[PDB]
Formats: sequence, structure tokens, C-alpha cells
Amino acid sequence: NLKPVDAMQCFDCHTQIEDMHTVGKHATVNCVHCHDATEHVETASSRRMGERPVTRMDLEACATCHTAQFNSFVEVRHESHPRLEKATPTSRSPMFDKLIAGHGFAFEHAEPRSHAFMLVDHFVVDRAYGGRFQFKNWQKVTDGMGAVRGAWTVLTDADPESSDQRRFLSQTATAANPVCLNCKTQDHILDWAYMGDEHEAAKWSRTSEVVEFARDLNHPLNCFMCHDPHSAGPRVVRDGLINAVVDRGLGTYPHDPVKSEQQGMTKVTFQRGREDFRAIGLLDTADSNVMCAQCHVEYNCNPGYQLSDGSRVGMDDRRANHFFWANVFDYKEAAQEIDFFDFRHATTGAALPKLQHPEAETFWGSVHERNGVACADCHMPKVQLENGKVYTSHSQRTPRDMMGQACLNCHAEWTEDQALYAIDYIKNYTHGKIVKSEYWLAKMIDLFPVAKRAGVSEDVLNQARELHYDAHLYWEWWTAENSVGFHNPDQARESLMTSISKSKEAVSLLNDAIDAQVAV
Amino acid sequence: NLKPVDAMQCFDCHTQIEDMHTVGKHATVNCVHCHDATEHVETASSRRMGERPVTRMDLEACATCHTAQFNSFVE
Amino acid sequence: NLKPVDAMQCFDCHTQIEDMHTVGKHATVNCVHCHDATEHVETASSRRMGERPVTRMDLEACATCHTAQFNSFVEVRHESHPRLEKATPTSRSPMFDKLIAGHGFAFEHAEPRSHAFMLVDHFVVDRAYGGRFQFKNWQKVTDGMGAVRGAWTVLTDADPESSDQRRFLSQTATAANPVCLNCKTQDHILDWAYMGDEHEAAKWSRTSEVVEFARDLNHPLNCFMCHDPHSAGPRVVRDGLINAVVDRGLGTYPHDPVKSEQQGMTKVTFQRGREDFRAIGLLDTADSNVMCAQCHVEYNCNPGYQLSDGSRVGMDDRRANHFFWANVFDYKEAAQEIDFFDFRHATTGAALPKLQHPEAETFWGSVHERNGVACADCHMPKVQLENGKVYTSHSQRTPRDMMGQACLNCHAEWTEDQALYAIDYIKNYTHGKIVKSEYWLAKMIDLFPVAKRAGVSEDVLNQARELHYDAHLYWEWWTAENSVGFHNPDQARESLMTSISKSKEAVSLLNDAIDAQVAV
Amino acid sequence: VACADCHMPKVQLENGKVYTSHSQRTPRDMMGQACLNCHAEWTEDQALYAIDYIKNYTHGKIVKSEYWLAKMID
Ligand code: HEC
Ligand code: HEC
Ligand code: HEC
Ligand code: HEC
Ligand code: HEC
Ligand code: HEC
Ligand code: HEC
Ligand code: HEC
Ligand code: HEC
Ligand code: HEC
Ligand code: HEC
Ligand code: HEC
Ligand code: HEC
Ligand code: HEC
Ligand SMILES: O=N[O-]
Ligand SMILES: O=N[O-]
Ligand SMILES: O=N[O-]
Ligand SMILES: O=N[O-]
Ligand SMILES: [Ca+2]
Ligand SMILES: [Ca+2]
Ligand SMILES: [Ca+2]
Ligand SMILES: [Ca+2]
Repeated sequence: NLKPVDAMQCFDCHTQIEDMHTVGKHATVNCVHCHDATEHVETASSRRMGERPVTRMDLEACATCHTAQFNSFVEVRHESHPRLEKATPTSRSPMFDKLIAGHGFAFEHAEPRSHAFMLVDHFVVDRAYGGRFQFKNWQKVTDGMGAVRGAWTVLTDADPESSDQRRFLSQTATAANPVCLNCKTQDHILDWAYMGDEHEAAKWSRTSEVVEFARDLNHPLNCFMCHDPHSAGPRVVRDGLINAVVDRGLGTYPHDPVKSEQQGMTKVTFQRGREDFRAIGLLDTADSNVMCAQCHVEYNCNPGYQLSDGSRVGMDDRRANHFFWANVFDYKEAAQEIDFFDFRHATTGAALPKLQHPEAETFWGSVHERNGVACADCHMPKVQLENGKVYTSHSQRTPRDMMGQACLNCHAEWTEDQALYAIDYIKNYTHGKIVKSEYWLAKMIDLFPVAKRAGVSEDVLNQARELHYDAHLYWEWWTAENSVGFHNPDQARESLMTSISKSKEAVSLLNDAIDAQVAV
Repeated sequence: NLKPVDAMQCFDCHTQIEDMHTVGKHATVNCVHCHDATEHVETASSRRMGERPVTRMDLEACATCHTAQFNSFVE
Repeated sequence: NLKPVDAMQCFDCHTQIEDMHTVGKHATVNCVHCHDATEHVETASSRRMGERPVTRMDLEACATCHTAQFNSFVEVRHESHPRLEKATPTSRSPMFDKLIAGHGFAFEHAEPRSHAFMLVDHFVVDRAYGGRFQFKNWQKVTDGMGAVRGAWTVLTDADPESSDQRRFLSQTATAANPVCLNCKTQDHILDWAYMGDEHEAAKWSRTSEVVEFARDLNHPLNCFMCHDPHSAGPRVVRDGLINAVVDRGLGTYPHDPVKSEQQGMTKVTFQRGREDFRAIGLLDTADSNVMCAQCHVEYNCNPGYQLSDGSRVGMDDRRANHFFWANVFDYKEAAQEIDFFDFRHATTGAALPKLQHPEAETFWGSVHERNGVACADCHMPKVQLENGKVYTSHSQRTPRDMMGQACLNCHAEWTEDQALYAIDYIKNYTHGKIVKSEYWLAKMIDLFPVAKRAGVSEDVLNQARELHYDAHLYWEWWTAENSVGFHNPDQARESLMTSISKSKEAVSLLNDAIDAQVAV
Repeated sequence: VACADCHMPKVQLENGKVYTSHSQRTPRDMMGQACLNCHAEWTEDQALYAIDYIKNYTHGKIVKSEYWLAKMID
């Protein structure tokens, strides 16, 4: 049974923690629930750690007093199809392989499933670790609670004796790197310096061997990613988000200075040896838009290349951990701002960006966002009870499963079927434009080998490659973004029409150049 | 927000509660969750209650940390 | 009303039948239930047949004493979509036409439906008989009981006056031949010599006019295909299976000599004029893996060509009736063993194999097979009754329709939704690799015309054709096999990755050769 | 067996931390957890049928007990 420790004795050294803990809703929650610090207390000084105290990162540290939120969080939505490859005619991007050729995502890119699995899914996807990690057997794929208890309780490593990234099966890639983990877990929150910079007090950084890092990590989406464990107040912990909002002064709502002021973020920094080490961002309000934007954004978390001279940008560069914090129409400028692109297309040779799930940046400026609606209103609403203490659902999922709480409470004029029909109208229309965008991208891509072999000039191929960048960006934003346009249908429509326009321009350029070569 | 009280000071006069509280699974659950004893502490001796402290009997005193049991109960 | 005949009088000549009938669970079942032999008894000698007795092949011969098994067998699963072409974006092989071009399956290849329809579906598919046979009208497609009563009660022949295979509609093929029928019916069991060899006592053989043969056949999947009608004991009757297991000594479980001994097969031969004529294989146990492997295997049942010299292998050759009895990683060697391939790809000119529904060979070595699980456990389990005599379901169908009996009885740790989710995880992942395999095969195939027209050498095109064989095999196994990887997910994954690897190798070979030609 | 086994059993979750139901009610609302876990030989309808056989028989004897009490009282 837990025995409380004397918190005043801790606070003698830990004034920041004292200021947070004594004022918030965890003022009565003793340190022993999450820390074992006995030897630490015996050996620390005011400025030196002494023996390192143990800190619990497991979600069950919160489940004892908040069982309802924990149980809701770990639920598995079986209707969210698992391991469903997006590059197929019946999923999000029928022509993904041709369009993304040259990028690691061609090796596998499945649709998202329930949050319980995020860390295990990261470890087992074919593009990440060369097939090194697998579930212990194919039955463990169902075990959300198990994954939450710890990735290594349900996974196996094909070679515990080596720590290099390599292929264990032929059609895999080794794209994982330590930055990825920041959107899967924060078990390393005390072992990672802000941004993953090299730091004397950090065991792990952007330049770590990712297989060794992986082995030290266990829990998905820790409860404390949105909730400070000391104050119980709302926060974010993701360095890339704090860097965009605070360091770069862009604000929580870059398009709305007023809302940014009302719903802002305060950066709090913790030191090691009186040098800045790690940071969190306390939120003015419990604003799920910013909490969910710790992960549901477009980012760099990988090496790449410079647009200016084509040279390599490695994990050691700060650009390998970057939140663009830009909507689709500002993205190209944001990538120019850091002089960066992701890969060269295998067929066209164009410098291209790789876009990832930009839900937060898409939602900006939408009718719902402009009316003060936030991700949680549609995806983790309050539970409605005939008799009971209300709490907030923590099962983040499509609103189709709770339409009464997620839509119909605001849209009293609609039945559930009418609301679903409205969502499907947008998704059907947006998906048709994604498919047409891919058709035109594919037609362009197919012309590159023909043009090269017909002797079309480098100057013309380069003009086409410049068109490819835009045609790609204005399409791939939408296959990466998970709402199939629902989060911002006018923007999706404008962007996809721009993609098509750019592809058509490139097709015309290439056809005319091929025809001129043939005619000579 | 609740502010914890010095449970050790209570135990100087409440050995019977001490022997139950320190040993069980509520050893870390501060008295402030269920008692308002400020004036009691100001006025009591080990042999004189002084001001009567308040004791919460409401089920919500438990529902804060045990919402699932409470919600299932009130259905 | 049936009057019993004196079986002792039969047994005077038929000692093999006596030995089987008197010992098994049909010892009380009189010959008159299945044979009308009066004139036969009057005219036969110990070695000459005399007048030929009538033998009932219809399933209703068993339905009078086994109504529950019959009724379960003839049920139509309406959820198993009928006449659903596999070569479409929403079915098993979106790029099948490009990949299989040159083969008769390009004319039509639908998904399987309920067993009641196997013989009628064989007769009406566009690739089989030139469109000669059709249902009497489009309504008869629902009539499972009717098909069981007899194919000719629900079908019409466009020209009863001719017996040649020819096209009656432009986009059909005439791929059917007498070997096919052995996996649709055994009405011909007394009229077909072992392997379909020419034989004095056989009306039909591999070299028969298949339209005339077709007209003599009526019933699907006769009950006696798995059950000896004399002993009632478990057996197989399919010659190609007996030949692989017994004649070729490969065993019922080629990878497991022990299990092969415990669950073996005894070949019993019947003679005509004291010459071997036909054979059955009595099973040591009621082993559905081997019963279902009478049909759910990869086979030859068609003419083809020799790998060594390209020469024609016709229906007259024993290789036209062949069970490879090899898993996907042993198949190429099994085809080399008989010096055989199926067709030349219409675009690449590569010699290619044609793979068919290899469920039995895929299941070998899987976790379930290694634990003693068999096809019937998942696809035709015991019926569970609150009060009743238990019998075995004979409706062979997906376990999704009876998850309590087909999965959850062994997997007590799972709910139905969890079990379904586990199946779908494997199928989704496997299907994504099928789609990626087709993408890479298609990319290679598309390069052949470009390479030929650019003047790439025959030597390079031949190297690519050799890669095509493997790229094809390691893909097509999985579109042919009906479990979308569930029967052996690790093997499917390894094979599909091999397919992709081979295609990629061929693409690189061809691109480099085209580029070199252009550069000259 | 104790009252809680039939009237406030542990909750069964595909994924989650087990806790004890505190909704003290008839087992008819949670037959999987309140009966069928120990009575593997039964379906839900069989277990309900066994309950009802007892209650029907008992209620008949209650009614007959009242009939005779009332006859005496009159
Ligand atoms: C002064 C003598 C201290 C007392 C008493 C306690 N801690 Fe401490 N702690 C101290 C230092 C100088 C450091 C390094 C960071 C800094 O602020 O300079 C720490 C570190 C921690 C940590 C972080 C551990 C990690 O893995 O990075 C935790 C969780 C921690 N301390 C907790 C803690 C608790 C619960 C205490 C009372 C039981 C406590 N500390 C006493 C200095 C001192
Ligand atoms: C019991 C010993 C607790 C443990 C362990 C944790 N929390 Fe807690 N939490 C606790 C209480 C008594 C309260 C106040 C209840 C009230 O409504 O007065 C809380 C409150 C929260 C809140 C709400 C904060 C707010 O609204 O300002 C959050 C978000 C919260 N707690 C989260 C949380 C997390 C993430 C934990 C694990 C790291 C956790 N709590 C542990 C009691 C206990
Ligand atoms: C990084 C730690 C994340 C934070 C914070 C949030 N989400 Fe998330 N989400 C994340 C990942 C890595 C995944 C995929 C998990 C996998 O194993 O595939 C997801 C998934 C979702 C989904 C899909 C769920 C489903 O049923 O398929 C939704 C609807 C979702 N995420 C929404 C969401 C919301 C609303 C958040 C703020 C409350 C949120 N997520 C935070 C990574 C992270
Ligand atoms: C936060 C900015 C993220 C970083 C850095 C990484 N990922 Fe991620 N991932 C993120 C979210 C919000 C989601 C769910 C939404 C979606 O569109 O998928 C995911 C999902 C995954 C998945 C499951 C889906 C799939 O693509 O198969 C995997 C396997 C995954 N992520 C792997 C991954 C790797 C290898 C990363 C570093 C290169 C990486 N992620 C970074 C959010 C974030
Ligand atoms: C961000 C992606 C979150 C993670 C991870 C966790 N929770 Fe949460 N929590 C979140 C939001 C947006 C809210 C609602 C805030 C509002 O006022 O609208 C909550 C709320 C809580 C509470 C308060 C009581 C309630 O409303 O339910 C508690 C006690 C709480 N959350 C606990 C909790 C635990 C235990 C988590 C890990 C399982 C957890 N939260 C994760 C956002 C986020
Ligand atoms: C209601 C007004 C919404 C707000 C605010 C947000 N999202 Fe959303 N989201 C919404 C719908 C109607 C859909 C389509 C769901 C469907 O079933 O068709 C989505 C989709 C998602 C997804 C994918 C969900 C899935 O299909 O499994 C994710 C990952 C998602 N949305 C995330 C998300 C985030 C992070 C938001 C705040 C920035 C957000 N959504 C706002 C409805 C609404
Ligand atoms: C948060 C500050 C709490 C309040 C207020 C109450 N309880 Fe509690 N309880 C709490 C914790 C952290 C634990 C230990 C959890 C663990 O498993 O380690 C408990 C435990 C219980 C138990 C189980 C005791 C046992 O198994 O021996 C019960 C029955 C329980 N608590 C009941 C309870 C009641 C009735 C309360 C109101 C008077 C109450 N608790 C308040 C945290 C908190
Ligand atoms: C009634 C006159 C029968 C006809 C016609 C057929 N069968 Fe039969 N069968 C019959 C009896 C009385 C029994 C024994 C019942 C018992 O359990 O003792 C059987 C048994 C079978 C079995 C089980 C064999 C075994 O387990 O060893 C099978 C597989 C079987 N019968 C099949 C069968 C078939 C395929 C028939 C048509 C060719 C058929 N039977 C006719 C009674 C009668
Ligand atoms: C040759 C005589 C066969 C034997 C012996 C078995 N099966 Fe079969 N199966 C066969 C054919 C020709 C077809 C397609 C029928 C058509 O008209 O399309 C099938 C079909 C199945 C199916 C699909 C049923 C559906 O609902 O779609 C299953 C699940 C199936 N077969 C399984 C099966 C099992 C388990 C067997 C051993 C008990 C078995 N079959 C024997 C041909 C033959
Ligand atoms: C046993 C070794 C078989 C031989 C010889 C033939 N077929 Fe077949 N067929 C077989 C099975 C087990 C199944 C169901 C499983 C599946 O993958 O389809 C089938 C199915 C058919 C069907 C329906 C499905 C379709 O392809 O449209 C048809 C029309 C069919 N089979 C025709 C056919 C022809 C023309 C054959 C000789 C060339 C032939 N089959 C042989 C098992 C066996
Ligand atoms: C192989 C593809 C089969 C065909 C065709 C038929 N049946 Fe069958 N039967 C089969 C199996 C695998 C079993 C179970 C054997 C075991 O012990 O597990 C059965 C069983 C019977 C029985 C026995 C009683 C029972 O278990 O139901 C009877 C009487 C029987 N089968 C009859 C039967 C009839 C009448 C058929 C044509 C409609 C028939 N079987 C086809 C496998 C096969
Ligand atoms: C359970 C452990 C199984 C055993 C043993 C066998 N099969 Fe199977 N099969 C299984 C599943 C879960 C599936 C996918 C079904 C779904 O609905 O997703 C299949 C599929 C088939 C099919 C196609 C069925 C359909 O979708 O209509 C066939 C023709 C099939 N399996 C045949 C088969 C044979 C002949 C087996 C023994 C060699 C066999 N299966 C074993 C589960 C299991
Ligand atoms: C399972 C073996 C039981 C145990 C142990 C206890 N009870 Fe029960 N109870 C049981 C049944 C099947 C029924 C009839 C319910 C029905 O729907 O027909 C009952 C009934 C009650 C009731 C009335 C409940 C109602 O119908 O709403 C009460 C108040 C009740 N039982 C209380 C109770 C107590 C206090 C027990 C322990 C001493 C107890 N029951 C044990 C099944 C079981
Ligand atoms: C007697 C009629 C009870 C009342 C009133 C309350 N609870 Fe209870 N509780 C009861 C039993 C029989 C059990 C299970 C004991 C066992 O181990 O079998 C419980 C359990 C708890 C627990 C432990 C965690 C769990 O098993 O759920 C907690 C935290 C708990 N109970 C809390 C609780 C609260 C908050 C109550 C008022 C709403 C409450 N209990 C009433 C019996 C009784
Ligand atoms: O790839 N090295 O972590
Ligand atoms: O790949 N995760 O964005
Ligand atoms: O094609 N002749 O049967
Ligand atoms: O075409 N039947 O395998
Ligand atoms: Ca999903
Ligand atoms: Ca990116
Ligand atoms: Ca089917
Ligand atoms: Ca074949």
C-alpha cells in the first residue's frame, strides 16, 4: 500500500513544482502516486540531482483516481479497420504508389486506428524499422489494453543483440528516427532536451540510435500530455508545438491574434544543472484544438534536403524536428522559410514535400473553428447520463459513434441521418476531387519517362518539376488529412482544383515538348 | 480547490484513526476530502473537542476519485 | 416403395463391397437405396458385368436418412455475392486483366459462391464453354436446390445439335475440358478411369469432347465424395489427390511424416475385366483437410507447354490432370519437376504458371494446421443445440456466420468483434501487399512494349521474362487463394514481398536497357 | 457464492481496468457476468427459464397460502 511522503521536504528544493501543485486540483495528491524519490532525497543538493528518482509514466498512475477517463481512453473502436493500406482502390489514395514513389511511405501507409495502438503501430509498420519489431503473434493485434500496459508486453524484436536499423524483410524501410516518438509517447519526457537538441542531461536526442531509444519506451499517448500532473491544469508538452506557438511567436491561432491572446500558451522551462533542459506549454483554457495539435499537424520529423542547393539536412539539424504551423496555402512559403523539402520523386526527379495529417492547420478558418468549436466537441464530447456525474469521454473517434453528443446537440434542426448525409456530401465531393487530382498527377508523372527518352530539354523537365511540387502539395494535403475535406470543405475544394490545374499545365508543357522533339 | 491539512497533527490526538488510515489504501487520501477541521484544530485539546469539525457524508466525497463506482451506483 | 434386394447374392461376386459394407455403419442399408441391379444380377458373371446396373449419384439418395446434413449442404449463402468478377477495383485483383492477359481467366473469373452452384457455375462462366450454356432465365440463378436436383433442370444449351466447343458470344473462351468436372461433380465416378486415362471400360477420359461429357453430368459435390457409400467411412475419390498422396508417396501432410502416418490414406482400386479401372482413398480419420483438398488446391486441369522447349502439352498427357501438392515456395520446383507452364503472357511473352485456389497447400505449416485444426473446424463446425442430437453443419462458408462455433469456442479470451478484427487485420494487410504486388507487376509489364520498341535485346527481354515468372507466381498465389492471407499470413507476407522484389528487379533491368538504347 | 456475484458483479471489458459494478439489480440485466460465467452449460434463455421455473412454482404456493389464510380469516 502506498505511504505518503513529506511534500514540503520536496518543495524545499522544487519551488516550481510547489507553485503548481499547491494551487491546482492535485494539491491533495501525494508525490508517491507518481514518484519514488527516497534515495533522491538522501543524495540531492539544491542544484544537483543526486540519485535519480523514479517517475511513473504509465497511464495506470492516473487510472486509480480517474478510472472513467482511463477506460474510455483505452477502448478499441473495432469498426476502425486495422492495418488498412491507403494505397488501394478502396481506401484514401488509389494512386499513392505512383505519386509517392521515392518516399518511405510507399512501403506501407495504413489508415489510423484507435489511440491505444499508436506506439505499437509505429514500431510494427513496414516503413519504420525494417520489419524488426512484430506483435508476439497475430492475435495480439486486438489487445489495446495490453499495448497501453506496455509496447514490449505485446511485441518482439527480431534481433535483441543488435541495435542498427536494417531490413529484416525485403519490402520494408527504416524511416523511424527519434523525433517520431514524440507523437507516440512521452515516456522520454525527462530524458529528452527541448527539440531533441544534444544536451548533457539528455539520454536521447534527435541523433540517437532509434532502435535503442525504441526499447526504452512503452506507453502510448500518456495522460499527462494534455494535463499537467502537478497542477492538473491543461497543457501541451510537445516541443515542436511550443516552438511554433511561443518561440516563433506565431500564436495558438496564427490567423486570429485575439483568440491567440484569449487562448494562449505560457512556456515553462525546467533546468538541469541550471541550464535550460525541457519545457511545457500551459494553456490559458482547456483548449483541445491545441492539445490535439501536439500530433495532428503537418511536421518535419525526418531528414531531407535543401531547396536552395539540394544538400542533405540530417537528424542533427533543428529542421528535422519542425512544426510548419501553416495552412495548405501558406505551406510552400513555410517550407521555403526553412529551405527544405522531403524527397525526390523516383520517376519525375522533382523535389517534393511530404505532407502528414494536417488536421489542426486545416481546421483553422473553417466555419466550426470560427464559431469556437474545438476537436473535442466532435471527437471526445461530454458523456450524457440520465443519472450520473458527467465526465469527458476520452475515446477520440469519429462523431458517427455519438452523434447526439457530437453534432445534434448543436444542430437541433437535423436528425442523425440528415447530419450523416451532410458529412457524406462533403466527403464524397472531396474524395472525387482527390481521385481526379491523382488522375492528373499520374498522367503527368507517366509523361516524364516519355519526355526524357524523347530528348526533351532539362530546362523543360525542370519547369515540369517545379509544377510537380505544387501539383503534389495541393493534392497530398488532402490524402494526408483525415477528414476527407469535412474539416474545411471550401479549402479542400480550392486546393484540389489548384492541384489539377498545375498537373494540367505540366501535362501540356510535356506533351508539347515531346511532340516538338518527335517533329524534329 | 482543496488544500491538504497536516494529517500528522491530527494523529497527535487521533491515534485510533491513525492506525486505520496509515495502513490501508487511503493512506495518501488527505483528511480535507471529508472533513473541515480548521476551527476544531484551533480549539481542541486531546481531551476537549473544542469546535466540532464538519464531516462530509455526501456520496460525491467519494465520486471525485471513484467516479465509475459512483456512476454505476446512481443508475 | 423400395423393396430390399438380397445383398448376399451381390456379395457372392462383390467381395470388396462385402468387406466394406458388412463392417461399417451402413451394414443395414440395403443396396436398393442406390442401385437398381435386377437385370445385372440376371446377366453378370464373376468377371463380366452383363447388363449394367443403375447407380444413383443424386444427393437425395442420402437425404432420406440424412435430411439435416443434406439441408445444411444445399443452403444458399445470399451474402456470398454471386457472379462477382474479380478483375475490378472493388474485388480481389484490381489489375488482373493486365497481369493475366493471354490466359482464359481474362474472359471471366468470379468470386466463389455456395457449393450448390458449383456445376452450373462451371457450365455458365464466360471462360468455359463459349457461352454455350446459360441458366434458363436470369431468375434461376437463385435456385440452389434446383441446381442440386440437376444442372440440366436449370440450364439451357444454345445448340443441342452440335457438340463442338465454340464461341456463341464474342467475349468468351472454351477453356473447359473433362478434367475440370472432377472438382464439380463425381456423377462420372463409374465412367472415368483413374486420372482420366484412356480405358476400355471408360466412357469419358481427358480426351473426350467436353460438351458431350457436360451433358451427362448433373449433380454438384456428391455426398459420396467424402463418405464411402458402402462403409460410410471417410474417404476421398479425386484421382489427382490420390496420385499425389499415394502414387507419388508425398503423404497427406508432405511437411509432416508423423501426421501423414496418423492421418493417412489407403488406396483401394476397383477393376473392370480384371484390369485396374478406378480408385478411392480411404482416410484413417475423418480429416476434412484432405477431404477439402480434393478440390481446394492448385492443380493442372488444362493443356499447357513445356518449360524446356516450349512444346505443347495436350489433354492426352497425364500432366493435364495433376496436383502439384506443393506450397508456394516449392511450386516453381514442382512445375520444373513436370516440365510445365500454363501460358505466355500476351504483353511480355513470358512463360507463366496459372495458380488456382491453393487453400490446402497454404494452410500447411500455419499455426492452426500445426495445432491440429482442420478446414471443417472453421467452415463446417458441429451445430450447437440447447436440446437436440448434434450433427455436423454441411454449409461450408465463412466462419463469420457462426463465430461461436467456428472461433470463439477455442478463443475464449475474445468477443466476436475482437475475433473479426483479428481476421480483418490480416486480410487488410495482405490485400495491401497484393495491391502493391500488382502495381509493380503492372509497371514491369508496361515496360515490355517500350523496351521492345526501343530495340532492347532478346537476351535482356528474356532475363526480364524469367523474373516475370517469379513475380507472377509470388503474387498470383494470393489472389487465387481465397482467405486473403488468413490461412497463412506470414507466408503470404513473405511471398508478396518476394513478388514485389522480383518486379522491382525487372523494372530496373528494363529501364536501364531502354535508357542505354536511347543514349545510343 | 455471495449477493454481489449475482447482483453487482465485476464489469467485463474488451479493453480496460476492471471495477465492480455498484448497480445492485436483478441478474437478468447482466446474465453473462451474473450467471453464465459459472453456468457454462446454459444459454441465457435456459438460465432465465430455470429462474422462472422456481419463481412460478413459489408464487403459486404463495397464492395458495393466501387463499387458505383468507378462508381461515373469513
Ligand atoms: C534538494 C535537496 C532537493 C530535494 C529535497 C528533492 N529534490 Fe528532486 N531534484 C533536485 C534537483 C537539483 C534535480 C535536478 C533538476 C533540478 O531542478 O535542478 C531534481 C530532480 C527531480 C526529478 C526529475 C528527475 C528526472 O528524472 O529528471 C523529480 C521527479 C524529482 N526531483 C522529484 C522529487 C520529489 C518527489 C521529492 C520529495 C520526495 C524531491 N524531488 C526532493 C533537488 C531536490
Ligand atoms: C488520486 C490520488 C489521484 C491521482 C493518482 C490523480 N488524480 Fe487527477 N484529480 C484528483 C482529484 C481529487 C481531482 C479534483 C476533483 C475535483 O473535481 O475537484 C483531480 C482532478 C484532475 C483533473 C481536473 C483538473 C481541472 O479541472 O483543473 C485532471 C485533468 C486530472 N485530475 C488528471 C490526472 C492525470 C492526467 C493523472 C495521472 C498523471 C491524475 N490526475 C492522477 C485525484 C487524482
Ligand atoms: C500524439 C501523441 C497524439 C495526440 C496528442 C492525439 N493524437 Fe489522435 N492519433 C494519433 C496517432 C499516432 C493515431 C493513429 C493511432 C494508430 O495506431 O493508428 C491517432 C488516431 C486518431 C483518430 C483515429 C481513431 C480511429 O478510430 O481510427 C482520431 C479520431 C484521433 N486521433 C483524434 C484525436 C483528437 C480529437 C485529439 C485531441 C483530443 C488527438 N487525436 C490527440 C496521435 C495523437
Ligand atoms: C506528430 C507531429 C507526429 C510525428 C512526429 C509522427 N507521427 Fe506518426 N502519426 C501521427 C498522427 C496524428 C497519426 C494518426 C493520423 C494519421 O494520418 O495516420 C499518426 C499515425 C502513424 C501510423 C499509423 C498510420 C500509418 O501511417 O500506418 C504509423 C505507423 C506512424 N504514424 C509512424 C510514424 C513514424 C515512423 C514517424 C517518424 C518518421 C512518425 N509516425 C512521426 C503523428 C505523428
Ligand atoms: C489530450 C489529447 C488529452 C489526453 C492525452 C488526456 N486527456 Fe483528459 N481531458 C482532455 C480534455 C480536452 C478534457 C476536457 C476539458 C474540458 O474542460 O472540456 C479532459 C478532461 C479530463 C478530466 C476532468 C474531468 C472530465 O471532464 O472528465 C480528467 C480527470 C481527465 N481528463 C483525465 C485523463 C486521464 C486519466 C488521461 C489518460 C487516460 C487523460 N485525461 C488523457 C484531454 C486529454
Ligand atoms: C465537428 C464540427 C468536428 C470538429 C470540431 C473536428 N472534427 Fe475531426 N472529423 C469530423 C467529421 C465529421 C469527420 C469525418 C468522420 C466520419 O466518420 O466520416 C472527422 C474526421 C477526423 C479524423 C478521422 C476520423 C475517422 O474517420 O476515423 C481525425 C483524425 C480527426 N477528425 C481529427 C480532428 C482534430 C485533431 C480536430 C481539431 C483540430 C478535429 N478533428 C476537429 C468532425 C470534426
Ligand atoms: C482520491 C483523493 C480518493 C478519495 C476522495 C477516495 N478514495 Fe478510495 N481510494 C483511493 C486510492 C488512490 C485507492 C487505492 C487504489 C489502489 O487500488 O491502489 C483507493 C481505494 C479504495 C477502495 C479499495 C480498498 C481496498 O481494496 O482495500 C475502496 C473500497 C475505496 N477506496 C472506497 C472509497 C470511499 C467509500 C470513499 C468515500 C468515503 C473514497 N474511497 C474516497 C482514492 C480516493
Ligand atoms: C437410410 C436407409 C440411409 C441411407 C439411404 C444412407 N444412410 Fe448414411 N447412415 C445411416 C445409418 C442408420 C447410419 C448409422 C447412424 C449411427 O450413428 O449409428 C448412417 C451413418 C452415416 C455416416 C456416419 C458414418 C460414421 O460415422 O462412421 C455417414 C458419413 C453417412 N451415413 C453418409 C451417407 C451418405 C453420403 C449417403 C448417400 C450416398 C447415405 N449415408 C445414405 C442410414 C442411411
Ligand atoms: C470439389 C468437388 C470441392 C470440394 C470437395 C470442396 N469444395 Fe469448396 N468449393 C468448390 C467450388 C467449385 C466452389 C465455388 C462454387 C461456385 O459455384 O462458385 C467452392 C466454394 C467454397 C466456399 C465459398 C462458399 C461461399 O459462400 O462463397 C467455401 C468456404 C468452400 N468452398 C469451402 C470448402 C471446405 C471447407 C471444403 C471441405 C469441407 C470444401 N469446400 C470442399 C469446390 C469444392
Ligand atoms: C479441383 C482441383 C478443381 C479443378 C480441376 C477445377 N476447379 Fe473450378 N473451382 C475449384 C474450387 C475449389 C473453386 C472455388 C474456389 C475459387 O477460387 O473459385 C472453383 C471455382 C470455379 C468457378 C467459380 C469461380 C469463377 O472462377 O468464376 C468456375 C466458373 C470454375 N471453377 C470453372 C472451372 C473450369 C472451367 C475448370 C477446368 C478448366 C475448373 N474449374 C477446374 C476447384 C477446381
Ligand atoms: C466433404 C467435402 C464432405 C461432403 C461432400 C459431405 N460431407 Fe458429410 N461430413 C463431412 C465431415 C468432415 C463430417 C464430420 C466428420 C467428423 O467426425 O468430424 C461429416 C459428417 C457426416 C455425417 C455424420 C453425422 C454428422 O456428424 O453430421 C453424415 C450422416 C454425413 N456427413 C452426411 C453427408 C451427406 C448426406 C452429404 C451430401 C449432402 C455429405 N455428408 C457431404 C464431410 C463431407
Ligand atoms: C480457422 C482457423 C480456419 C481454418 C482451419 C480454415 N479456414 Fe478457410 N478461412 C478462414 C477465415 C477466417 C477466412 C476469411 C473469411 C472471411 O469472412 O473473411 C477463410 C476463408 C476461406 C475461403 C473463402 C471464404 C469466403 O470469404 O467466402 C475458402 C474457400 C476457405 N477458407 C477454404 C478453407 C479450406 C479448404 C481449409 C482447409 C484446407 C480452410 N479454409 C481452413 C478460416 C479458416
Ligand atoms: C445468484 C446465485 C444470486 C445470489 C447469490 C443472490 N441472489 Fe438475489 N436474486 C437472484 C435472482 C435470480 C433473483 C430474481 C431476479 C429476477 O429478475 O427474477 C433475485 C432477486 C433479488 C431481489 C429482488 C430483485 C428484483 O427482482 O428486482 C433482491 C432485493 C435480492 N435478490 C437481494 C439479494 C441479497 C441481499 C443477496 C445476498 C444475501 C442475494 N440477493 C443473493 C439471484 C441471486
Ligand atoms: C455495500 C452495499 C457497498 C456500498 C454502499 C458501496 N460499495 Fe463499493 N464495493 C462493494 C463490494 C462488495 C465491492 C467489491 C469487493 C470485492 O473485492 O469483491 C466494492 C468495491 C469498491 C471499490 C474497489 C474497486 C472495485 O472493485 O470497483 C471501490 C473504489 C468502491 N467499491 C467504491 C464505492 C463508492 C465510491 C461507493 C459509493 C458510491 C461504494 N463503493 C458503495 C460494496 C459496497
Ligand atoms: O538509423 N539509425 O538510428
Ligand atoms: O507518420 N506519422 O505521421
Ligand atoms: O474442345 N473439345 O472438347
Ligand atoms: O477454375 N476452377 O479452379
Ligand atoms: Ca481510422
Ligand atoms: Ca511533412
Ligand atoms: Ca464467396
Ligand atoms: Ca494451376
